[PDB]
Amino acid sequence: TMSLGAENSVAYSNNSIAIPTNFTISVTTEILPVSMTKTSVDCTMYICGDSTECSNLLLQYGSFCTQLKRALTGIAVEQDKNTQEVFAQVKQIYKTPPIKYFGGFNFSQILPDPSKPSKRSPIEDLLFNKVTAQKFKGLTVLPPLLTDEMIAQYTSALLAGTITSGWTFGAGPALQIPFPMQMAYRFNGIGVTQNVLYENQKLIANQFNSAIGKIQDSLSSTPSALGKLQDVVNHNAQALNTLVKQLSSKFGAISSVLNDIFSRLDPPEAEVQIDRLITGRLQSLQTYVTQQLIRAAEIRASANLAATKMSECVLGQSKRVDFCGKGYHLMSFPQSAPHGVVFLHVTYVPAQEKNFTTAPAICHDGKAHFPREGVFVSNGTHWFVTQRNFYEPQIITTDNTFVSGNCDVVIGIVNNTVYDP
Amino acid sequence: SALGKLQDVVNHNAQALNTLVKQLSSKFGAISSVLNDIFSRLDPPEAEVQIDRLITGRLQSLQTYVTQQLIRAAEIRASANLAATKMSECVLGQSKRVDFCGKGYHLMSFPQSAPHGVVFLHVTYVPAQEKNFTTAPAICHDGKAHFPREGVFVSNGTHWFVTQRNFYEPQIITTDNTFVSGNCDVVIGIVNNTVYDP
Amino acid sequence: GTGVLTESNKKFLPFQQFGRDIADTTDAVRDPQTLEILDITPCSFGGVSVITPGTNTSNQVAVLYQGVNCTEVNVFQTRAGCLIGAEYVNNSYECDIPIGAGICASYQSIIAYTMSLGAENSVAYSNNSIAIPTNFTISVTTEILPVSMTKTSVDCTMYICG
Amino acid sequence: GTGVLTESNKKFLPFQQFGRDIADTTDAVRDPQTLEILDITPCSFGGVS
Ligand SMILES: *[C@@H]1O[C@H](CO)[C@@H](O[C@@H]2O[C@H](CO)[C@@H](O)[C@H](O)[C@H]2NC(C)=O)[C@H](O)[C@H]1NC(C)=O
Ligand SMILES: *[C@@H]1O[C@H](CO)[C@@H](O[C@@H]2O[C@H](CO)[C@@H](O)[C@H](O)[C@H]2NC(C)=O)[C@H](O)[C@H]1NC(C)=O
Ligand SMILES: *[C@@H]1O[C@H](CO)[C@@H](O[C@@H]2O[C@H](CO)[C@@H](O)[C@H](O)[C@H]2NC(C)=O)[C@H](O)[C@H]1NC(C)=O
Ligand SMILES: *[C@@H]1O[C@H](CO)[C@@H](O[C@@H]2O[C@H](CO)[C@@H](O)[C@H](O)[C@H]2NC(C)=O)[C@H](O)[C@H]1NC(C)=O
Ligand SMILES: *[C@@H]1O[C@H](CO)[C@@H](O[C@@H]2O[C@H](CO)[C@@H](O)[C@H](O)[C@H]2NC(C)=O)[C@H](O)[C@H]1NC(C)=O
Ligand SMILES: *[C@@H]1O[C@H](CO)[C@@H](O[C@@H]2O[C@H](CO)[C@@H](O)[C@H](O)[C@H]2NC(C)=O)[C@H](O)[C@H]1NC(C)=O
Ligand SMILES: *[C@@H]1O[C@H](CO)[C@@H](O[C@@H]2O[C@H](CO)[C@@H](O)[C@H](O)[C@H]2NC(C)=O)[C@H](O)[C@H]1NC(C)=O
Ligand SMILES: *[C@@H]1O[C@H](CO)[C@@H](O[C@@H]2O[C@H](CO)[C@@H](O)[C@H](O)[C@H]2NC(C)=O)[C@H](O)[C@H]1NC(C)=O
Ligand SMILES: *[C@@H]1O[C@H](CO)[C@@H](O[C@@H]2O[C@H](CO)[C@@H](O)[C@H](O)[C@H]2NC(C)=O)[C@H](O)[C@H]1NC(C)=O
Ligand SMILES: *[C@@H]1O[C@H](CO)[C@@H](O)[C@H](O)[C@H]1NC(C)=O
Ligand SMILES: *[C@@H]1O[C@H](CO)[C@@H](O)[C@H](O)[C@H]1NC(C)=O
Ligand SMILES: *[C@@H]1O[C@H](CO)[C@@H](O)[C@H](O)[C@H]1NC(C)=O
Ligand SMILES: *[C@@H]1O[C@H](CO)[C@@H](O)[C@H](O)[C@H]1NC(C)=O
Repeated sequence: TMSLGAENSVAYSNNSIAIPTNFTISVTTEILPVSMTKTSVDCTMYICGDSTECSNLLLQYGSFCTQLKRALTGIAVEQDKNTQEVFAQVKQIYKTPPIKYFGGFNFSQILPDPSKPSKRSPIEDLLFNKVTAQKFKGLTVLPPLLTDEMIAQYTSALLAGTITSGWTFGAGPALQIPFPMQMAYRFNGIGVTQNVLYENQKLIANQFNSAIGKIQDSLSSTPSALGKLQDVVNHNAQALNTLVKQLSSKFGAISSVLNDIFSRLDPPEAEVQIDRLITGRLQSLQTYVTQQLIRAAEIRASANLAATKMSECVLGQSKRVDFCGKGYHLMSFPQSAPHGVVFLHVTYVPAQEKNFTTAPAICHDGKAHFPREGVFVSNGTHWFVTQRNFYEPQIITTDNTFVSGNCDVVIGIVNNTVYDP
Repeated sequence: SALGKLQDVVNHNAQALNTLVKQLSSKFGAISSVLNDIFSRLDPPEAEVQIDRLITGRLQSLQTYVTQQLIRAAEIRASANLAATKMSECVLGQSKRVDFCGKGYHLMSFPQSAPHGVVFLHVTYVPAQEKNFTTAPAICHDGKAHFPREGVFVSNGTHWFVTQRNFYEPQIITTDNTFVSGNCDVVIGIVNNTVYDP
Repeated sequence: GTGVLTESNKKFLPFQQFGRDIADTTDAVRDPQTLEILDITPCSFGGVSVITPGTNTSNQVAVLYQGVNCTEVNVFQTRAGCLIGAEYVNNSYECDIPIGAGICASYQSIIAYTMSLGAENSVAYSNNSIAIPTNFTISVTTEILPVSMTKTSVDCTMYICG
Repeated sequence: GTGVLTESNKKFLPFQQFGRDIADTTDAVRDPQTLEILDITPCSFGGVS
């Protein structure tokens, strides 16, 4: 019987709180397919081949070939529209500065490598390596409009923009900002003050570098991490293969070769036999097209989700919970992949929590003092006020508290002095 | 070409319906495509199979049309759900999601009706005329490090000011708009300066 | 049959006469006159598409054969196929008519070019410099979204029968 | 065929006899006598709810 999870009862009481005293910078991945392979079929040559009176008989059925070709063309252009929507989000190609010092942060594992002939970042190269015949039946694969070089260039431009200019380049002109200051801004976004970053910058840089290395190793050593893209490839390949094997079926006819039937019988029943064969092949092709349409709709939904993720988690900071990775979102970096995109979500995670005794307000001289932004805590003898997401005890004064009424209405108010500077 | 999507909806429906009506004049391997001529030409024993195959073909065409309509309806329903979310989040309020309600910082949007659709006018705030400055993370003063409360420290070359991030409006650095946290020995990049006490 | 017969490296056993493939089609065969091995490859084929600038501007067109090396068919060889009627240009503009594999075609005669990815830019990043706007611009944009399609109904007897 | 016959302004050429719609069904016809031009319109029909 499968285990639901590890049992964990948390100690809840009406005057106890827990405040983290440390954190951990965590990096996660998220693989999303964007586009599937564009295929085109040759109806006249798949259905019949080299027989011309076969085409003459086919012409009497109607314009099924026209409808099939129109549907396939619509899917093919939809794939390119998906790629444009996801990736072509910046109209200017930014470049990283020649010097690669960003206050200790190490971005070599995601920035393009000039040594590689393809100018791809090491993680992009690993992703390409981790993801992997002749059909004369009339089934052809159209090349994508955007080559992998151009997608890599878009990704590099986005990385340079989000490194040198923060999120400003996603809402107007790019404005340069030193990276530690951008990181402080991003902490200030999630309710942790700037001094927290500035006083332990090197520790955070080391944590970020180690997390990036761990992600690279985890992708290298785990073959099932890129499952979704491989599922896309496998689905298309198996669909084409089933379509190919559908040719070796008699469909109830006495034989399954055009020349054999043309040579063995007279027209009066050869016509009926070929009608049966062509009808069967037409139903097979129609089924293939319908499945292609459904799969294309699903892939389009996934591509729209990926475009939203790129707009929100990359070109800015997202307050939505779990949308851009577990924990408090700091920033994310995109990486390209075959028929997909990979996000590296950098996030803030509290750790090393500590229990405390808390009170809703402080009664002093018949007045009730509430915290402006922090929370009242006490190690057991003295009271302090600290921000919620980090332990930074501060003396309770009249500048970090505000007065609201007397101390006769609040439930749980406690007695203490409030220092006045 | 601004209104391409609605016209595409209209064109898709019209062309699908026209394909359905034109397919009605297809032989489907018959001697004739008019059921009346079939009825005035052959014995019922073979008129039966003639009509059978003709009717089966027409029914298959109608089934294909219905399936295409279902797929298009699902796509349009997805678009309509997106439009409802956009209305609720950009019109009935202000959205902080990037690029959801237009390029730039969103202020407000106004809806407009359209044939088989809706049109949004996203009003947005866009910065311009940027100016470079020299910045520092904190200010050291009497052994104390001062950080901005909501602003950012900038310098035009000789004096230091604190200003809001998205607009240039310099102010004198006082203890009102800055807060102290530790000494000025641990932070990297701190700069000496005075802090006016009101 | 119809195809191109080439010398084959296949080496099937003396009792073995024909050769099939995945799709159950004879792709290898042995000459009755002289016991040698041949491969059957279908003659070169592909789809053809027309690059038109619109009849309201000109009647010139550019023909794009798909997936054929045009030594076997103002001529340009792309990854998608061989393009005839348009000349390659070293410059780069935005994509007007997409061909494929990063090639786009436009009318100015008809020209084919590598699409310009974007206006190149480099921002001056340094570790003690910041840029702050001094002015703003109120911008208004549009967004068109379809909501509902046309409600349709059919009459089974009126359509299937007459 | 079944329908309602109305006077038509369609200008048949002297050799033309019938009239076809998009679906290749007779729409306008010329009566054998009086050599007149007519339209064929199906009788009223619709759904019931
Ligand atoms: C803070 O104190 C509370 C209670 O004083 C701790 O809750 C107990 O933790 C121990 C540790 O294993 C458990 O065995 C007890 O069952 C908990 N109490 C209850 C009522 O469940 C809490 O763990 C302390 N915080 C930290 C971080 O240690
Ligand atoms: C917060 O946690 C970090 C690690 O998560 C602590 O840093 C470690 O400190 C010990 C002792 O100083 C070193 O041996 C380790 O090498 C450090 N880790 C890293 C990754 O550098 C840090 O000390 C914690 N802070 C507090 C206040 O407890
Ligand atoms: C940033 O990270 C890269 C990659 O980890 C570091 O490159 C390493 O450099 C050392 C010595 O220079 C070599 O022994 C390693 O083999 C390099 N790693 C790889 C994967 O080649 C680099 O030193 C780090 N720091 C900077 C400033 O780039
Ligand atoms: C709770 O915190 C206060 C403030 O740090 C502690 O009071 C100080 O404790 C240290 C260490 O014992 C002394 O050196 C200081 O003189 C104390 N300051 C004052 C004003 O008394 C207090 O001890 C802490 N409580 C507990 C139980 O650790
Ligand atoms: C907080 O301070 C107030 C006033 O100093 C305390 O109120 C007194 O409580 C005692 C004990 O019941 C009474 O005898 C006095 O008459 C009260 N005086 C006033 C002005 O209310 C209050 O008890 C203190 N809080 C706690 C928890 O003891
Ligand atoms: C930076 O800004 C300060 C504040 O405006 C400038 O200081 C003033 O400059 C004007 C014109 O030079 C003088 O009239 C004022 O008397 C100055 N005020 C003080 C308190 O000295 C400063 O000149 C600016 N620096 C540069 C390089 O333009
Ligand atoms: C910022 O100010 C502090 C204090 O005024 C300077 O620290 C002094 O530096 C000099 C030369 O480096 C030493 O001789 C003194 O002993 C230092 N005094 C103290 C109290 O630290 C510091 O150098 C200044 N920094 C800058 C960049 O101006
Ligand atoms: C603010 O100053 C910096 C440097 O003082 C400017 O950066 C230079 O801008 C020029 C403009 O053409 C470029 O040619 C240089 O290459 C830039 N320097 C570097 C190192 O790249 C910056 O442009 C100024 N800000 C504004 C708005 O003009
Ligand atoms: C911010 O930009 C606006 C326009 O984008 C500037 O307003 C213009 O000012 C000039 C000079 O006074 C006038 O000739 C124009 O007619 C104004 N434009 C409009 C639309 O009214 C404005 O001056 C800029 N801000 C600053 C501080 O210069
Ligand atoms: C606090 O909790 C204890 C036990 O959980 C309970 O007996 C007491 O009534 C509670 N008091 C308040 C003020 O919540
Ligand atoms: C086939 O017959 C010709 C004469 O007609 C002869 O020259 C040739 O050697 C024969 N081929 C073989 C393989 O025996
Ligand atoms: C800024 O970077 C330069 C090299 O790019 C370095 O010499 C300088 O020390 C850095 N400044 C700070 C404050 O780290
Ligand atoms: C010929 O047709 C016309 C049509 O109105 C009719 O009036 C006339 O009597 C017909 N002639 C004969 C001989 O029936």
